[PDB]
Formats: sequence, structure tokens, C-alpha cells
Amino acid sequence: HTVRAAGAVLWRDATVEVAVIHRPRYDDWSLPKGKLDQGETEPVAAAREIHEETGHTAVLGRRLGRVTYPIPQGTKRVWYWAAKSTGGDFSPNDEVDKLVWLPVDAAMDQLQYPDDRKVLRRFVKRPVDTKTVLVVRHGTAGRRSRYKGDDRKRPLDKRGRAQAEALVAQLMAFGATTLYAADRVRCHQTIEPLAQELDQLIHNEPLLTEEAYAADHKAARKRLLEIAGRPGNPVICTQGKVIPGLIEWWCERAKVRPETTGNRKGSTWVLSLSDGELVGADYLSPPDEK
Ligand SMILES: Nc1nc2c([nH]c(=O)n2[C@H]2C[C@H](O)[C@@H](COP(=O)(O)OP(=O)(O)O)O2)c(=O)[nH]1
Repeated sequence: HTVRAAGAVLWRDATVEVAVIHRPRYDDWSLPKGKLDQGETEPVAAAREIHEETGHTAVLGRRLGRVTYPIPQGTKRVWYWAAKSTGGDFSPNDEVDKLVWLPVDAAMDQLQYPDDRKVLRRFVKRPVDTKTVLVVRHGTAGRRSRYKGDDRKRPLDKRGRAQAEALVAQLMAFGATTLYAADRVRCHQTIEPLAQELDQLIHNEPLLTEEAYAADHKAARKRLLEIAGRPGNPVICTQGKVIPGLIEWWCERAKVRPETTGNRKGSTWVLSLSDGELVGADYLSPPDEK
């Protein structure tokens, strides 16, 4: 029995201040967090908990690890994010009666739970004013052997179209602003719902297909850095044989260790950048998977 939850270190420029919330249920101070609703992903729940408990909007950045809490016959797992406030105002609500903004050392003294102090230590370990590259493996698209036509053109299946829809809220939680996809229909279709939401066109990326990458890794890596260097938070949707090598290459060049890893259809790598340099690589499950 594993209960899935998420939470955040909500912060703003004062130079950084962090929000600490008071909960009358236990009469003490902590960080925003809560359980995932049915169908929800961790990032979307973290942002939702920020909204409900603090009244603020925010954009999630780097993942800050997990905390595990004993419950009867199982555990509650809470994944945390850094989250930069983007607006909104605190109002007392059904969970939280008070909110204070504190420099990190004062926040550390206010947080009497060891696990919250641990999350805050993870927060200060690396920069938090980060830009984000979102590398997405396209959603499910059936089997190649069942499709007789030009395999470039093979579309998402029903499940995959649902993953594309569910990725809108996932990717919005990280403040996606610009859109890129490898030159395959299944990659474009994965981000078309987001394109409709953002009112953004999808920029085609011939260098980031499986066949291109297999023939030239260096062009793909160079193109990835070009995309990443532009201001904004780009989403780049590509293929299974492309992503692992790109993620590994970037992590090696930056000396960044991913806490988790995978490469499922519909999954996302959140790549956090400080001044152009990678500082986090966070693998997210497909939205319809734990
Ligand atoms: N990577 C790869 N998979 C193939 C090929 N031929 C083939 O039948 N497969 C099978 C085995 C792979 O597990 C599967 C990949 O499914 P997809 O929706 O194409 O995803 P992707 O765009 O690769 O991310 O297709 C091939 O030439 N390359």
C-alpha cells in the first residue's frame, strides 16, 4: 500500500524567501504538500497544493527528492519540487491559517520537522532560479509491424492521445513556453494539445529523429544546446532511441546525477539549467503510470 503525495518549496525574490505554512490540524509549521487525486501526476499535485494551501501560482523547477512517512500497512511517499511564485495572494483556507515568507536560515529554524529541513537543504544545494528544458518521449503509437505505410506517419493510438492530453497540465506545471518535435507524426501529435493550449506552433526537428541521431550524435547534441540556449522553457518531443544518449551526454558534461531514470512512452525529463549549465535531470513517469 503506497500512498502518492507531492509537495513544494515555494519561493520568491525578497534575496530568496521561502513560504512556510501553519496548519491548525497539528498546530505547527511545514511545507505545502498533499495526496494525489485519481489520475493526477506528482508535479500537477504539487502545483495544486501550492494553489490550495498558499493561494499562489507558481512554476515548478528542480525536483528535491522524496520523503517517506509510515502509515498503517504501508507508506506515504512525498516528492518535492522547488517552485517559484508567479502571483496570487495568501488567504486563510481549510488547511492553512497563516503563511510566512522567510529567508532560508530563518525558515530552517521555523521548520521543526527533520524531513522538511532535509528538503530545504536539498533546495539550497543548487540554484533555484532555473530555466527548464522538457524532453518528452512521444506517447503510445501501436506496433510498427501492424502499420504498413510510411512509418514517419504512424499516429498515436487511443491511449497515446490520452497521454498527449494529460501532458498539457504536466508540462504547463513547469512553465513550458516553446515547442519542438522530431520529424515524426507521433512526436508532433504528443504535443499538439499543448500547442493548442499555448497558442504556439511546433518547430520541426529533423536532426532529432532516431535515424538522424543514429547517423550523427554530434549534430543532435549541438542542436539540443542551440534550442536550450534560447530564452524560454522549450518542450522537445522525440523518440526512444534518441533520449537516453542525449540525457546521459548532458548529465556527463555537467556532472549531474539523475535520481530516477527510465524511457517510457509519454515520459518527461525535466532538465533544469542555471545560466546555461545543467543542474538537474528529473525523470517523470508517463502521466497514466505510477
Ligand atoms: N527503435 C526502434 N524500434 C523498432 C524498430 N523497428 C521496430 O519494429 N521497432 C519496435 C521495437 C520498439 O520497442 C518499438 C518502438 O515503438 P515506437 O512507437 O516506434 O517508439 P519510438 O518512436 O522508437 O520511440 O518498435 C527500429 O528500427 N527502431
